Amino acid sequence: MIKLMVGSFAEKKLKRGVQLLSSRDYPNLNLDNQVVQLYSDADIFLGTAYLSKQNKGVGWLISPKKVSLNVTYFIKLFQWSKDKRKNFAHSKLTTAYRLFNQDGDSFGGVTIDCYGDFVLFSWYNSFVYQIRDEIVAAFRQVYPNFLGAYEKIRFNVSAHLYGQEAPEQFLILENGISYNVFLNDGLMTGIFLDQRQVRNELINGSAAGKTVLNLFSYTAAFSVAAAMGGAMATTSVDLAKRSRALSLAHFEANHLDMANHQLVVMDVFDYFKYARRHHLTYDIIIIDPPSFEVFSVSKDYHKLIRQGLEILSENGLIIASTNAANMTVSQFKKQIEKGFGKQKHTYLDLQQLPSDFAVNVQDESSNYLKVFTIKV
Repeated sequence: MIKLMVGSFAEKKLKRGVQLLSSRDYPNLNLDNQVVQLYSDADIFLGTAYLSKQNKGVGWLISPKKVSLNVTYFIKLFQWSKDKRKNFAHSKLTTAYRLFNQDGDSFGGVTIDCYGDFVLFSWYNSFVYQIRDEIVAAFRQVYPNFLGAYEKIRFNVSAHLYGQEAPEQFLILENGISYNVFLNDGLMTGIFLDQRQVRNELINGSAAGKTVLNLFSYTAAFSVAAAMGGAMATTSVDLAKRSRALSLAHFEANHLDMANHQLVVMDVFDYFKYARRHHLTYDIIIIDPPSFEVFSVSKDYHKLIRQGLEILSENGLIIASTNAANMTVSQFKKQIEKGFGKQKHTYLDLQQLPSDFAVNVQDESSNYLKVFTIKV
């Protein structure tokens, strides 16, 4: 079809294994939504790719060879992604995890999650969306035993896709504890599976006997995890009224008494001021602003750290999390340092995407989750 000659920079990245086609490296592109063949300036074949706008990307490399995107091509892709996850589908301690993660599984633009007996497809660009029938057909052959499927449009945003319908809300298990989720209500599902290992640490006792403040709680999944790990008390703060019922659902599923678990609906900065006013301090403060115009991580994260430190107990901990794909680990660390000023602190750990949210090893920028555990 269209033979796209690429620049020197675009070339080295392609040869290095970078699948994402950055807008910055394809400045004057007049093409879109179609399969193309990439060539160097020396007229050498670099691979098969598809174009479609996706945030800062203009497309994805499909393969370094000449191939066509038919149903068989996707069957092969899903067979490989499935084989790498045998241990997940095996263990019943976690029944919700990611089955396919864009370039981490060699096909950017598509993610697929499993939530118990149902699956959730997510389309990140119009191109994959237009060819989704073959993609789904291929998936159903490789994973024939799911009861039903739903889809999210990430570019109506949610819809039932195939098979049986799922209860509007149901429970899944993660790290052996229950969480309430929903598959056909907006873009989100009630939980962010990529933070599973952070919740595991909390359930394990990282906050045992400690008081916890969870900012931008969403559905308070971190709070329930901490509660199951023996936290003395937890306060979950979210700007959305919806957070109440959705948070209660997790606590109820785990039969937890909530005498020492508070759910607050308030702007996070307004809560910082309220806390200062009422002398409220916490041993552990979790900060995880939505990456969904929502809070600017790249610019204002230092404010969350600064104000959080003002209400943090002596020898306390801060768990600074972000799913901002546009921020590097170093850029994030710089925002945290900015908030700390000259107050002494130690970085205890950095956790990023878990194995199911497969990352392209040749492209570390795909590892969007960054969680820093810091002691003061």
